[PDB]
Amino acid sequence: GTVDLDAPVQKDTAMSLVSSFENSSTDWQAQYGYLEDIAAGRGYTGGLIGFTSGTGDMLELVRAYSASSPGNPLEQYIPALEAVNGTDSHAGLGQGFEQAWADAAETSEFRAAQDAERDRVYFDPAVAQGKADGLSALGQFAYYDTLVVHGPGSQRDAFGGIRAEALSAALPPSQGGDETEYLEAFFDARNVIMREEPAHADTSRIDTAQRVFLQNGNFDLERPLTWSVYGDQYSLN
Ligand SMILES: N[C@@H]1[C@@H](O)[C@H](O[C@@H]2O[C@H](CO)[C@@H](O[C@@H]3O[C@H](CO)[C@@H](O)[C@H](O)[C@H]3N)[C@H](O)[C@H]2N)[C@@H](CO)O[C@H]1O
Ligand SMILES: N[C@@H]1[C@@H](O)[C@H](O[C@@H]2O[C@H](CO)[C@@H](O)[C@H](O)[C@H]2N)[C@@H](CO)O[C@H]1O
Repeated sequence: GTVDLDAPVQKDTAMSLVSSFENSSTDWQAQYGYLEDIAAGRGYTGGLIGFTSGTGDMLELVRAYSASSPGNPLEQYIPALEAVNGTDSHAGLGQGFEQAWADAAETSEFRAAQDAERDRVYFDPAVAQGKADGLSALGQFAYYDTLVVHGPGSQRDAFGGIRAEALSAALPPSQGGDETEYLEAFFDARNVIMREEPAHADTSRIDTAQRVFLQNGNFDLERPLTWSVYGDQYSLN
């Protein structure tokens, strides 16, 4: 490879790939207002990368939004988000919270808060670890999508654990290993974890997208790209 995932065109391409996986649309800027309980046990899932009320990151996002934009319509729901954190309960939230999310998503400031939380927790750590492992943009993207779905952490079902399992099977480029063999190992490790949860059992984001880019040798993740997820085809010129 020759460019990292954080280059401006590659980053935009990354956001469109993840929106195709999360919302079945390459129009990633239409997804800041997404808010749904997809009934997989995480409560509400919201925004560009599926921040959730069950796992702490929706809370972190709304707190940061409230620091940067006092009095916004989500701030009053901070106590409820604190209370349901760690559970999939909607208690204290409901239609008023769903409407306040919709309202906040029309503003620059909420969109900026989502961008910041995405970059601090998920995207910039994927890029930094990819580069430390000697990976191309496509490798960096493999790490980013893993962080989006599985989150950070060293547990076997989080990004750090998936990466540890890959490293046990294949050396990364930074240690002399071949990138293709490393990413095939990484995708194999990730698919094991995906298949352990019924909501993640469909691995097409890997098998008919990421693996395709690797097969094509598209290490810089350059356009034009074509891929499928959930049996639907997508293209980015
Ligand atoms: N065109 C539909 C096709 O969209 C659909 O597939 C479903 O699409 C959903 C939106 O992308 C997707 O939901 C996301 O799932 C991920 C994986 O858990 C979550 O992280 C997101 O929060 C969800 N929004 C479904 O998983 C996916 N099955 C399909 C119906 O099955 O039919 C086509 O006609
Ligand atoms: N958006 C969630 C994401 O939060 C979650 O991953 C967890 O994130 C926690 C806080 O960021 C972290 O402490 C924990 O170790 C992660 N596994 C994943 C997986 O539950 O789901 C995403 O939808």
